[PDB]
Amino acid sequence: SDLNNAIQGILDDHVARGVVGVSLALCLPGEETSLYQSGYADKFNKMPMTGDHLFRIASCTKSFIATGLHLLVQDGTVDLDEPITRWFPDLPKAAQMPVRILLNHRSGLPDFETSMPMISDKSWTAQEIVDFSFRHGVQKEPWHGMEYSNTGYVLAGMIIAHETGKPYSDHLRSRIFAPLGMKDTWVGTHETFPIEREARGYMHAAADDENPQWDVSGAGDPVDGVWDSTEWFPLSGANAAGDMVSTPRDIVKFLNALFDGRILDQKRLWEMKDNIKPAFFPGSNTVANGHGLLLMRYGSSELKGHLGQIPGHTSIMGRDEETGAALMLIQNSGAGDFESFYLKGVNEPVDRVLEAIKNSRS
Ligand SMILES: N[C@@H](Cc1ccccc1)C(=O)O
Ligand SMILES: [Ba+2]
Ligand SMILES: [Ba+2]
Ligand SMILES: [Ba+2]
Ligand SMILES: [Ba+2]
Repeated sequence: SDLNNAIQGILDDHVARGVVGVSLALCLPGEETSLYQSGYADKFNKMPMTGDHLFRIASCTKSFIATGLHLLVQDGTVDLDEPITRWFPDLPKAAQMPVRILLNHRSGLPDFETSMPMISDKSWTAQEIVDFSFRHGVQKEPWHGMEYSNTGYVLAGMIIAHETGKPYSDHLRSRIFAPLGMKDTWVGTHETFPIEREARGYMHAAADDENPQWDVSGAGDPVDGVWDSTEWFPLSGANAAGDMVSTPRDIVKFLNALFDGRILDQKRLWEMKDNIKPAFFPGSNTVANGHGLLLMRYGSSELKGHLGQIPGHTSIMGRDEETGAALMLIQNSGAGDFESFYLKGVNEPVDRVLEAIKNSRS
């Protein structure tokens, strides 16, 4: 179709801007999921990007962790409004933190990401990350305002572990991946995924990478303007805040089932996508968030989903609630600065795709 050529062109043009490669899973109303790729999964071996290449989806992990927690609220063992002192009695301010505050980025919890070395071989535990956050981060008052929190989801992950007697991956696998037949999806803290299948991730030496968000000391020298950042950071360091590996195809399966009421009951789905307040994420299109989903605005269209940034893999997932269109776009190019083209520019082909869908629909 014409939409097919228009979408493929949008991807080609984005790769031609300097992006190494891009993989898209798009699902439209009345149609099967269609996959598109452009550019490379491996820059130096010139291996074409396929719809089978795996990516680190970074904080899109957070939508699955929120889902995991909402499922436990349904099981009846967790209450969104109960104080987390039940699980973390000695966590400062825990009494002023209901369970939901872990999911909505208004907890005021000290964060770890800006302090955590991206280049290491260090294995992390959940508690260790929490300790590291209170050591190096700044705590604000619960409900102070919106400030993106990774710590919140590490704590959510620990509630899941406590309430299920097992790693959070087992709960996510048994309750989300298996039922949906998501065969190309792993939780990197607790599970081994096959690296040979993973698209390589590239960090760009770029002029607009002025204020890097990560400690990337020890990168060594760039080859051909890039670093192969794929195995820089051990996923245990992101834990429940961003440790998942998946394909666009697998992600779009999840989005469809979530929004089609096939995972969470109506009330918990509503908590996730509809019980919203204003939200900000630097460089992004984010305008609001619920309890596990960001609302991201693209002109006259909006995605309910998430963004992901982990060295070299830059992802956008979401459902457009108006048209029923679901998507996951992941490029294997990135940088450190939130406002760098290689990070914030991922929003450009997403914007263009949504206006191409909209144009074929008029
Ligand atoms: N902050 C990243 C996820 C992440 C958390 C912690 C460490 C590394 C990566 C994101 O929003 O996608
Ligand atoms: Ba600087
Ligand atoms: Ba390493
Ligand atoms: Ba509109
Ligand atoms: Ba038209």
